[PDB]
Amino acid sequence: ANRAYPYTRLRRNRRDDFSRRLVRENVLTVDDLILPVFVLDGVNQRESIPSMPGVERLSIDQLLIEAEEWVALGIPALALFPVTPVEKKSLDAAEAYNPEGIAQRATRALRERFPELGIITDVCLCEFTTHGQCGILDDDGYVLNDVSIDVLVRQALSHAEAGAQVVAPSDMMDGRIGAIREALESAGHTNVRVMAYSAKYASAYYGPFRDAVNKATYQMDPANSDEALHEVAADLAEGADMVMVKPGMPYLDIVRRVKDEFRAPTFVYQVSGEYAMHMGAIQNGWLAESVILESLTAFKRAGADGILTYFAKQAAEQLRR
Amino acid sequence: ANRAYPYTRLRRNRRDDFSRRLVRENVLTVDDLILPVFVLDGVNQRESIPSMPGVERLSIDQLLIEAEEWVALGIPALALFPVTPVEKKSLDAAEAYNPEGIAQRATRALRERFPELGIITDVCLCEFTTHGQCGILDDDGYVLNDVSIDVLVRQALSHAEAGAQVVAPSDMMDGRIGAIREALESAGHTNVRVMAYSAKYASAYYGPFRDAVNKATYQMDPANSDEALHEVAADLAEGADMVMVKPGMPYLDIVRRVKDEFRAPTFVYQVSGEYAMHMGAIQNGWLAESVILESLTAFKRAGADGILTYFAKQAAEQLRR
Amino acid sequence: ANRAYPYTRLRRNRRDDFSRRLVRENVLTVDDLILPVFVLDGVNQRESIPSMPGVERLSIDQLLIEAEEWVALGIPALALFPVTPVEKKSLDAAEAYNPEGIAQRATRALRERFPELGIITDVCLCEFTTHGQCGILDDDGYVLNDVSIDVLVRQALSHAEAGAQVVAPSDMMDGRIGAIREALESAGHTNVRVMAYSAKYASAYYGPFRDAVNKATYQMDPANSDEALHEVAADLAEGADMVMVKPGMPYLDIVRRVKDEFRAPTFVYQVSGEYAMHMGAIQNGWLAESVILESLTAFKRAGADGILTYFAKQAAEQLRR
Amino acid sequence: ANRAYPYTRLRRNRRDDFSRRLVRENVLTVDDLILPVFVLDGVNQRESIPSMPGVERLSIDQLLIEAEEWVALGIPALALFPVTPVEKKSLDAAEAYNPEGIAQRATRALRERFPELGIITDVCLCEFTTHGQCGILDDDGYVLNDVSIDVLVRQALSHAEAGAQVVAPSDMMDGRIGAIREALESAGHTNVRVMAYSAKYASAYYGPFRDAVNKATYQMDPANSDEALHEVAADLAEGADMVMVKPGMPYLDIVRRVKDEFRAPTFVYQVSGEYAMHMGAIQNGWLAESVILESLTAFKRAGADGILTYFAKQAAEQLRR
Amino acid sequence: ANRAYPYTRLRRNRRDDFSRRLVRENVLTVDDLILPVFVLDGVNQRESIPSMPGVERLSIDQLLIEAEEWVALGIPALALFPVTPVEKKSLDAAEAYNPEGIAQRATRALRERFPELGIITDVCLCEFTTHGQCGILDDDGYVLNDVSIDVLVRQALSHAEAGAQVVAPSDMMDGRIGAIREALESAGHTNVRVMAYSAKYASAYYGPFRDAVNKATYQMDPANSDEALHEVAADLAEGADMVMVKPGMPYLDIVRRVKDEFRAPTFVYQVSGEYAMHMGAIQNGWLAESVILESLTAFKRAGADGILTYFAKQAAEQLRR
Amino acid sequence: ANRAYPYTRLRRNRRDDFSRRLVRENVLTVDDLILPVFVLDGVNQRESIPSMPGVERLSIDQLLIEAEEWVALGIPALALFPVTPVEKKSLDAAEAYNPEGIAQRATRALRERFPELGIITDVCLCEFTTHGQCGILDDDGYVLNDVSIDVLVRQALSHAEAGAQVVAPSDMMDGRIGAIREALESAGHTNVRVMAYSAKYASAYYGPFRDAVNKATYQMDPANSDEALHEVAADLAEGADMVMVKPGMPYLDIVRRVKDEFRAPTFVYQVSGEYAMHMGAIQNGWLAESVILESLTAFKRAGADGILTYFAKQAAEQLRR
Ligand SMILES: [K+]
Ligand SMILES: [K+]
Ligand SMILES: [K+]
Ligand SMILES: [K+]
Ligand SMILES: [K+]
Ligand SMILES: [K+]
Ligand SMILES: [Mg+2]
Ligand SMILES: [Mg+2]
Ligand SMILES: [Mg+2]
Ligand SMILES: [Mg+2]
Ligand SMILES: [Mg+2]
Ligand SMILES: [Mg+2]
Ligand SMILES: [Zn+2]
Ligand SMILES: [Zn+2]
Ligand SMILES: [Zn+2]
Ligand SMILES: [Zn+2]
Ligand SMILES: [Zn+2]
Ligand SMILES: [Zn+2]
Repeated sequence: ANRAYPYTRLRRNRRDDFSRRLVRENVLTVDDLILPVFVLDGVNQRESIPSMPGVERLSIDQLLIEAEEWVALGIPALALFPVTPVEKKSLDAAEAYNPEGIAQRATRALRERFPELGIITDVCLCEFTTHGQCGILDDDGYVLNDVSIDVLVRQALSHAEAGAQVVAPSDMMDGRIGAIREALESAGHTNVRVMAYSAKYASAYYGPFRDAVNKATYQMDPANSDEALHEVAADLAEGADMVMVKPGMPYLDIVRRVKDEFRAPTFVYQVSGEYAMHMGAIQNGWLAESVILESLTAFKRAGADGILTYFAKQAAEQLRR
Repeated sequence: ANRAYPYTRLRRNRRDDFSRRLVRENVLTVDDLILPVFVLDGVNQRESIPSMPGVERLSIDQLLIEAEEWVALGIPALALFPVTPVEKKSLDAAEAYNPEGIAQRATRALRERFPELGIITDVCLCEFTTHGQCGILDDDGYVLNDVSIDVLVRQALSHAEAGAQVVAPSDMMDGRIGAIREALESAGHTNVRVMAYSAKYASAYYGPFRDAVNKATYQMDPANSDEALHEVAADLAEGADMVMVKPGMPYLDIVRRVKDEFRAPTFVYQVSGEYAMHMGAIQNGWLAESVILESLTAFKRAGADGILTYFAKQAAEQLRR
Repeated sequence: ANRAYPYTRLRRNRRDDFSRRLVRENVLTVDDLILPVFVLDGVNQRESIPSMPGVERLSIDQLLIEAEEWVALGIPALALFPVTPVEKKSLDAAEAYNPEGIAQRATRALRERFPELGIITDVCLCEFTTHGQCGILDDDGYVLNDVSIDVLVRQALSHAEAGAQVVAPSDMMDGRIGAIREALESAGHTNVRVMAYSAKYASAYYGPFRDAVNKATYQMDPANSDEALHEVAADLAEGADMVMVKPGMPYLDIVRRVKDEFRAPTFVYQVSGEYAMHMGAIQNGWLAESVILESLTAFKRAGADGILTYFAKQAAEQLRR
Repeated sequence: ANRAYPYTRLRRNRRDDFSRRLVRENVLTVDDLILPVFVLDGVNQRESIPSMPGVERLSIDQLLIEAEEWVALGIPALALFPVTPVEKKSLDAAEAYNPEGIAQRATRALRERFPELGIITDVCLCEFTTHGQCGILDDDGYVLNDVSIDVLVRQALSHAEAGAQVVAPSDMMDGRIGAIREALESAGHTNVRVMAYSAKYASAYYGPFRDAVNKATYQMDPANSDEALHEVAADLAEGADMVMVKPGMPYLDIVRRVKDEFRAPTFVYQVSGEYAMHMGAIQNGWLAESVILESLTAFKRAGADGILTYFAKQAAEQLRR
Repeated sequence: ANRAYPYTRLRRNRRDDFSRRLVRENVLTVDDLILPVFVLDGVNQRESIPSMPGVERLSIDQLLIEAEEWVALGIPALALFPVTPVEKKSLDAAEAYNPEGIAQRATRALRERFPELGIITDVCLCEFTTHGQCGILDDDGYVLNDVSIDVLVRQALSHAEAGAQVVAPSDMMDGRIGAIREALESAGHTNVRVMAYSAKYASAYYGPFRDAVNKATYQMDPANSDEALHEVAADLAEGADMVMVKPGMPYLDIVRRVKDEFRAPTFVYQVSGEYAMHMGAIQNGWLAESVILESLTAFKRAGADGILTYFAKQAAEQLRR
Repeated sequence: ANRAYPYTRLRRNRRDDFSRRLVRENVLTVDDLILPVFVLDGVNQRESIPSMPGVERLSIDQLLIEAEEWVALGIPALALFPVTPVEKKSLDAAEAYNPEGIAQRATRALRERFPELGIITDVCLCEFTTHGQCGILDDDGYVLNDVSIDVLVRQALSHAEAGAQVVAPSDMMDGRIGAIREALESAGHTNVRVMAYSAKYASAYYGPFRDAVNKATYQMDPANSDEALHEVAADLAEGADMVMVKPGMPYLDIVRRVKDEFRAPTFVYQVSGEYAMHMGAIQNGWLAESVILESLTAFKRAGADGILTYFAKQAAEQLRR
């Protein structure tokens, strides 16, 4: 309000650590972190991912072991991403709802072993189709909206039955949130949260995910911002408990507008390519390790309530010290 | 959007600790706490304050002893309140700017031993006038505005000279922020912060401070909210680095409006009477100790960047667990 | 608008009582007060509450006597809180809807004796369950949402049948307002108001209520503010005539945001622990009695239309003089 | 939110007096009333005003008699309007600043007898010029702006010297607020309030004031609303402590906009013609007496902090019941 | 934007008629006027109304004659108010929907004679009940909401059948707009407009209407402003084509807020008592005739699209000249 | 609110002329029109402008003849554009401030014959420089800002001296409004209005003006909208009484934003090319004459207070019917 130099010098609050601490507008805590993890079939399996240095795909027995540390660090939740054996992929994506699928078995195992740990399952067909699209194809190769929802609903129900506290539809079909919510309510899964991937973009930043585990007709055009508000509005009306933006850093303006417009629990995914970029630069000595906390603090400043990040264990370790 | 039961059940996020953690909107940290402390003239002395159970007036040697632990707990700053010997009070309030006054001695001692600890001095005449009004009286007993500013300016300079990083005018004279800022700038105290008590009310909640250590013509009417915004706007234009509301909990609506309107560093004082009423109830077994963190979290939720609170040590200890 | 010292001196309107009166932004009146009262079974019963000095639990005959003064003072309404005999508590909470329960008998007695006095009954199961939770438990000890609503509906209907003009659901089940409204409308209770406890927090300030008469899965996290707006929006859509924030003082920022966002009749509960805090401090001589009116004026300034307060009789007496 | 019949029936809160009381948004109190009064030159004289039934011009002795009752009723302030003897009018308006003029004598007399009663003097030349324009005329009959300010400044100082707490420039010269403020500050009248007639319209509702006691080049076009906001902004920047709209009821939309835009102390004048049309209709039996309180409540609802009204005594009497 | 004297002198645009005309923000035209008219049974009947000087009650033959002038003046619409013979009043208000009632006969006669003239009929039971309440009473003397709607629906249909282009429900029952709209749509009266009396206050300004032709449980409390927005929102959702505030001048702040919030066609009624007030003062010589156009211009400035005014013929005459 | 078909049918208000009239949001009146006119040096001369069919350059005697009818039609003001004889142009533009230049002679002649008619002179050098740029060129052919202001100031004073009520700087030099205002104030031309061409674009729509009578370094880029708000803010702060956008129809969005942002008197120029394209199409039989009123109504709807238009006579004639 009519602030002018030299009466106002914004450097004064910057002069000392104590005053920078008092005026600091945002903080990252371990309550903000969600750890995504790639889950293998089998026993005693651990696979390094070349394009995501430091991240490993884990069979369920190994996941249970590593989760001991994650829980001890106070990380609130995991987001599970199964790595489907290629032979179990099909046109109808039926493995998506197999009670003995990787995601379902992993969920039951973690829910028994660590009852307070949040498990967020991935509701999508892309790791179950032979073609790798997020839904079922018609005879022109188009991803059918409503037919795909029918399969996503079965999948979500199977995750709820396995004990997941949160299902996270990452498919970008229109209307899927309401369809899934209706099915959960009808089946008695009253308190299963739905974390909608509301504004999920058709992005180049997904590169490394493929190595861990057309799209422009469902995923959003990177150019568009207003459209993300309409996407989130629909998902909230349809019953989502949380809404998500993906990717993350390249979309912090979207996080900001979404938080400002709806004042709802807003989440963001720091995707594989964001992780890879940062880690490559750190390893090369081009960026200091402090960039990890800075990247995560950005999400908080931009309005996120929680962050899906492959840095979650390291960040949690740094935060505790 | 159009969120409606049962598609929207706001209890889902409440169902488990992990989700409550993920969606929690505010957190209290040690970086938010400012510890006020009453300082005595002598050596190896403490006094218990009857109307503030658990709070002690401390001689400077005892202040340095207790500050070692405050610093270890990570408390960023102290607010010093001298307890002036009655023999040093006067109509002209000259003790306010004595280079060997309690505040100035305490400041030099703390700046030397704990160089990173913030020291916020109190710029006001009420502890230095025989009558205890915050400024100089005319012959009808009205508190003169501009004559009082002249004394306040000298006092503020004396604090800067003693090494205080922040001076906090608590007097509610009109225009004093700008006068003090000009004086600091002209004397080369470029980086001395001014924490304005901007919206300071004429309140019954100050009961116990008089024990620890006319008003309606300068302090604000408890009925008034819009007026607080005009007070803060003036102080920001006059060069304040931070602005404060006092009292605190009884005025959380004012905190909220002030933060929302100006988005400037906004502080709040949980005053003596607020401390006493909480502590009295805790000691009677009427409220759990958890009320302390609840009361301080309220300030964060209401938009405060920092909190002057007699519970700062107790809070810092609890937060360290 | 470009107001600057010394052209603008905000002390001028403060200089005299007459001008402070002319610019005073808010006023407390007896039209703003609701008196909560604890009601005992039996005849000629009066019980002091150690943790709420000055408040008595009253059998219905004694309540009728005391209500003579309350009505003569112009207090518009009472909020009734029965003290259920321990032997009448059960798993199914059936006493909640007993036409011969304390609340129902008290309502009929007051409606006959004082036809213009508002009676606000408490719709909740916590004073009727053996376990003291606000709803019915499942086999995991979780408070079931929709099953509890069924009982709350019967309770609300029983209160309407007893002649209550207002029912006030304090249970924090999702969707209960709409369920209760639907039931009242279907039964012909067209003009029975519903005063929703919309943003009711899981708070330490409830201590003394227990002596007068888990929760984090239904009552709100003190940290959360945006969430309160979503709570109130739902209750207004579901048909509430009034909406309430509880507790009070520690949540004045919430009152302010709720009034600003919805422009609906907004109420606030100055809870047992707030009363106890203030009264303890007054009795100890730490705060002047004037703090009572200041506390209540705060609620008006923050945007409340009415206040549930155990100070209502004393405040009404002070206001009349 | 999405409030819809029959879930929402806005008549429920209307059903009973107690609920209408609880939700009532505004109230009129005595603290809102300013009583205008026409003051004569002589001794033991009153005159009935034909076009304002029930209002009397009062000599100063009679003014002191009536003020005893105004003070007893708790009316905070009077607005004095002298009735200048024709022989004292002139082209230079010099009687405006005569230390023994009616206004100045009346002010001294009231300040001495009733020290707590606010006195608001009228700063304008229209009762002092032979032609009755509010400023000094040039040779073409245009009302000169800055030449008129010089006289207005002298008049305002004379009022301050006589002890008025508030001076109220009613002239609608550009820039006069700042000129008067500067003069007051430079003369040491630090605390004299300036109540600007900010949005004063060229209105037919002034009919009866001329009986009681060119204009379109200074007073505002009744058609214009946005222009009123610019007028008020200038007066606030120039140092006004209060701002006023005149006339009143015919301009309630302007009151509302002005309060909403500036959130400053906002006053309204229910002018002679508004009084006369109400009083005439009441006397003819065409409107009930209750219309008086209704008209004044309108001002409060529209956002006025205070009301200059010829009904102030009658209102205060009714409010005291 | 930083406008300051003397760079900005707001008197410059006021200096000459031409510039005042160029900047004039609002204009009144005959397209804004609706003429209310009281209609008698019988032939060759004309009755002066003592409390509304210049207004006559007219039998239908006389109405047709006078309407010649009104149409020639360009007045767009009449609002018809029948004066029901006392013997035709009843408990069931059945005369309200008599195809041979005054309003119905008058409507058919005017629709035939002047096909382009708008006819707005009055949907309410108060001129048809023996008791004069706007709806049907229950055995406690309360105006039943939904039972009254059933009769209002029959009335509205009868007006549509008679050829009215607009029906204007003035009853203040909850939900009546949607009920009437549903009935009109079901019956094929697709283009019959509904002009809701949305915010109709329980006012003293209605005095003279009674002579031309309890309420607090349906009509609004004069104190309330926010409530008017909720009233209008419901009426727009329920299908109103126009919304109305009544009374007029004493509620211009309400007109302003309603226009600003909803941007819908907004109408205002300058009621009998407003007409009487002004006319009495004009006749007495207390106000100039120019007050008529000023009063009407106020409504435009406040945001009204049209005005129901007993001044419509005189205003139209003045506008044309 | 939630307006939905078929409860809401927006065609109902469209059904009849009377209702379209009642809800019509904007109207054009004669008071909105400013007539631009090209003025020749000689006597008893007119010239037809090839690129503006129907518009004539007029010698001053012929201007006085045509103005009699313009005044009779009620047109409030003319904007004069001299057509400078080539022999009077120069690098220093000195003819701009000649007391016997065309503009000055025309102004004196019109002020004398038609004292109530507004005269708006054109403050710019483009009709006075040999090269036709709006300011003075440096040796590289850049239009110098502040050197050009000095000439513009002299020109503006010459217009004031000739009696113009309004001067309208059309030059788009930075800072010229304030410079001209200061000069007018210092010379005693207190009431001379300054109509700033604030947002004047570098447009192809000026084609025909050059026939009638580099630019991208001063006139605005057609692509830019936010920049127009900054231009207007500066001009208002510098003391403009009115602000203008030019061209007009191609910039109606700018009109709307400017009115909405500043709520100041906002004017628009329908330039030569807009006139020519409309008139050409009307003459070819491609558009009806009704397009003229439609184009001018657009300006009103977009928020203009007044319109400079070559159709002003034709419009005024049509509006008089
Ligand atoms: K902090
Ligand atoms: K979190
Ligand atoms: K007041
Ligand atoms: K109230
Ligand atoms: K105009
Ligand atoms: K109209
Ligand atoms: Mg979507
Ligand atoms: Mg201040
Ligand atoms: Mg709820
Ligand atoms: Mg002004
Ligand atoms: Mg309604
Ligand atoms: Mg410019
Ligand atoms: Zn997918
Ligand atoms: Zn002090
Ligand atoms: Zn409960
Ligand atoms: Zn005057
Ligand atoms: Zn009626
Ligand atoms: Zn030019």
